[PDB]
Amino acid sequence: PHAKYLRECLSLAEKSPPRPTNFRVGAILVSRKEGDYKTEDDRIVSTGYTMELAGNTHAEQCCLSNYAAVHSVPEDRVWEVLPSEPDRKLVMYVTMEPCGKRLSGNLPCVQRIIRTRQGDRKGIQKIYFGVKEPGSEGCQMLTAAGIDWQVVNGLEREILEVAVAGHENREEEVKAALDTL
Ligand SMILES: [Zn+2]
Repeated sequence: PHAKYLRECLSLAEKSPPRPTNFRVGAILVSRKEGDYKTEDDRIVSTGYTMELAGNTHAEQCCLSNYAAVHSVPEDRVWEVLPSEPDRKLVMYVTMEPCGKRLSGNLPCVQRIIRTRQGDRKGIQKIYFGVKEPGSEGCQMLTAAGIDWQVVNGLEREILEVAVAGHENREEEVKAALDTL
């Protein structure tokens, strides 16, 4: 089921405008029953893709921002309105490892994820992703804050090719990232 979710994330990423500099990524926020869950019981809470929303926005950021907007709060307050049911957990699928730093200085996605766990709200408890960030790691920052994560293998070339489609060095870029496997 995790690979199926990442393929849906890939479809979202394909809506991203290809830019010579951005990484085209898709993200899906899922509410899942604790225990031996049936995917049929999964609920899609929100979705996002790179630059879906005005400005220099990441997939995970748009995912949270879309939900925030529907609930009449800014994204930095999305933790207040996300579901926090006793029998369910929030997990986020994203094609690429969430960023731990952004060159622009904007708040990194790992921090947007971590800050969903505030007050009595459980927040996002696990991230599934398909490729590590190509090129302090986001995954280490998630661990340090108690956010679980898991790499879902098998889709690396496809995720990377979509992500760097707008780049001029895109063939060398994918080959380098696949070499790190
Ligand atoms: Zn990011």
